[PDB]
Amino acid sequence: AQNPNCNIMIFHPTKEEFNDFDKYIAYMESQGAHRAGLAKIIPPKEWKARETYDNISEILIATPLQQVASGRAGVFTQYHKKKKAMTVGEYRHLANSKKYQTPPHQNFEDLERKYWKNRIYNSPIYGADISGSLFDENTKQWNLGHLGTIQDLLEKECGVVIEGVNTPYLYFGMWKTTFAWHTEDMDLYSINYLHLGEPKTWYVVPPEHGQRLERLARELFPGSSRGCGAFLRHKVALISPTVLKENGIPFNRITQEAGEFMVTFPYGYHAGFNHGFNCAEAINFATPRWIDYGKMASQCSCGEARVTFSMDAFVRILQPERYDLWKRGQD
Ligand SMILES: O=C(O)CNC(=O)C(=O)O
Ligand SMILES: [Mg+2]
Ligand code: NI
Ligand SMILES: [Zn+2]
Repeated sequence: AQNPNCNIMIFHPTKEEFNDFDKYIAYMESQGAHRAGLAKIIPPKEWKARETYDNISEILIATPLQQVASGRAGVFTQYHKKKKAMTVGEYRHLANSKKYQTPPHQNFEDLERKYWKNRIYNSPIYGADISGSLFDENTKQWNLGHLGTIQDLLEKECGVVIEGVNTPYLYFGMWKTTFAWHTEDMDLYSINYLHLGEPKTWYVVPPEHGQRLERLARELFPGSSRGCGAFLRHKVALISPTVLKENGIPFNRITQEAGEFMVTFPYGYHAGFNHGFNCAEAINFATPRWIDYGKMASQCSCGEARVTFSMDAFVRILQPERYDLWKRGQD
């Protein structure tokens, strides 16, 4: 078995290997990359996502989210308070203000220490989940707005044509902005490209050990657990590496820098934080290997998780027994 310790693998494809996305994902899996739940892909030196980032300041962040924490430094939840709209240029200035800017630090490990020590005492503002793309239309390789759609994959694998679309999302981050422990909708893959700015630190649990994280989360968030049998679908809970280590949960960590891709694999729980002002683009995707994970994915039916239009068909076709209850949670 390849990669039996479930380490995060880093790939350096040549420009020739960068042509065929599906083929390269299957290659990475042949080497065991999925066992970690997360992989890094450094694009060939010849590649670029677009020519410059000089003209992005007029993009609108219609609903910036202030991420307010509750709990203790290593075990907390966050809720998202909606703020007034602002442009990317306005948000970048905000991120660089004395109130929100990255503190002085020695290296990524020092910054990671400071994040876990101090996150809960501040409420950073995240421009998340903005439909759109920063890939130039002329970028032909690994252009996250030109991937094969998950609806087309389900149709190719299973023969059923379904409604729905699959488009990317932009994320504008600042110091301490935080993504809570989660897997993707329907335990899909994700791919994330850091277009510009400061790094993003990731934590990930191997898919084979995901249920260990879930059991710890039920212990640590006992009211939330009683409220919903899949409360990590709410995307609000954080657990630090120190707490994970104290409770014997297998995980790994890695820092993504600008110009790098990350791939999350089906049922790979992940969480993380931004080091300073940045912009990322991400989208879900599927492969044939995903279908079995889609069929087994947990679902929130309590009403909290509320997701896209396109997840309807996935539930309806892959999980017909669950469909009725899940749809009630959507409506
Ligand atoms: O970058 C972020 O805030 C969150 N991204 C992801 O969870 C992802 O790409 O799957
Ligand atoms: Mg602009
Ligand atoms: Ni994710
Ligand atoms: Zn729920």
